[PDB]
Amino acid sequence: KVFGRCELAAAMKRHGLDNYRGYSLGNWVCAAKFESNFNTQATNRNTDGSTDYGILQINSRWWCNDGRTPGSRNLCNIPCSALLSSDITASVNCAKKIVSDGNGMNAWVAWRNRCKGTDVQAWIRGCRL
Ligand code: NA
Repeated sequence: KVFGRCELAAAMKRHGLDNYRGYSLGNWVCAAKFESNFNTQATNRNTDGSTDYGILQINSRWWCNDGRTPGSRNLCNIPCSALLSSDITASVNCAKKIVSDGNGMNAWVAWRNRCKGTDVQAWIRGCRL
């Protein structure tokens, strides 16, 4: 599913991301846009053989199991497919673990290079939240 901006903001808010580990909701919307263009079905392979999955491009070397990333972990205890769902639950729950891990949102490269330090409230402007 390809979310609207406002529609994903609202889903993220319902699943408890707003101000999660101190990251306001616009952070999370901005990272979804630049990671996946709001597309729950985005995948992208990496040079290391791992793949990034779903709306927040979560990586198979550490976080989910895809059966084709040797030696990798599965810290979110889930199949990487389960992150491509129209229901964002699994993606949020796993993102909460990632943002906990020490590096905050810097885990997400496109957050760091396209959202950090910018006017991220813009991403929720106009939204009935
Ligand atoms: Na894995």
